[PDB]
Amino acid sequence: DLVKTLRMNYLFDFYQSLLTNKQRNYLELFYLEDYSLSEIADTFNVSRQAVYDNIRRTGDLVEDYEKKLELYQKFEQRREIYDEMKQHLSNPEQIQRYIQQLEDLE
Amino acid sequence: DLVKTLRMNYLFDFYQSLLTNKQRNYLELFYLEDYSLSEIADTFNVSRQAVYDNIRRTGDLVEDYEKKLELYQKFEQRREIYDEMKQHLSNPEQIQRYIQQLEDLE
Repeated sequence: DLVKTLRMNYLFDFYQSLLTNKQRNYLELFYLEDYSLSEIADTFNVSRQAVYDNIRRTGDLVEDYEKKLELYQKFEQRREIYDEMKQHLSNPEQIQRYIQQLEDLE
Repeated sequence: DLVKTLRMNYLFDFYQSLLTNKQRNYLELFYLEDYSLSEIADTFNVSRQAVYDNIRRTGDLVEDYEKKLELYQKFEQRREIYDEMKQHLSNPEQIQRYIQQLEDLE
């Protein structure tokens, strides 16, 4: 069900501005601050079920944004390309083809 | 206005997937295809006023997405750096600096 993964930290970083303050605060507490559902429920004095549905729904919204905008998938491929380019700084042909790949993934 | 029209044309490809079907179709017709409000209202058999209100909210929404995510601005900055790199393919130190510039953008 809910899993604290690297992916969720990145999706939040990319899409947090698109959320409401309440949606952001639920994900900040759970994923960024590593609170448990019970700790959040006690902080907001709401039921655990309520906390779970709020985090589940908001997480699904962020995944929906990623499917539409693909910012994390594009960032991941660019990061891989930058690392490879940093291994071929002295080869014009390699750099040229990596620039092409950076343009094509857009 | 002209400026809003130009902006909707630059920003549409980056954010159209976030819009509802109605928001997307009305924005396409008004800003990309130059239909009048009455023509759009007749095309979809709806209130000219509802169309005006929808387009007004949508135009503001799209500019707000660019203010928050900067996808068009960043795509164009990356485009310029890629083009600058193409002019220094034999300068290892310079290429390394451009990659640093790109990493600072993300």
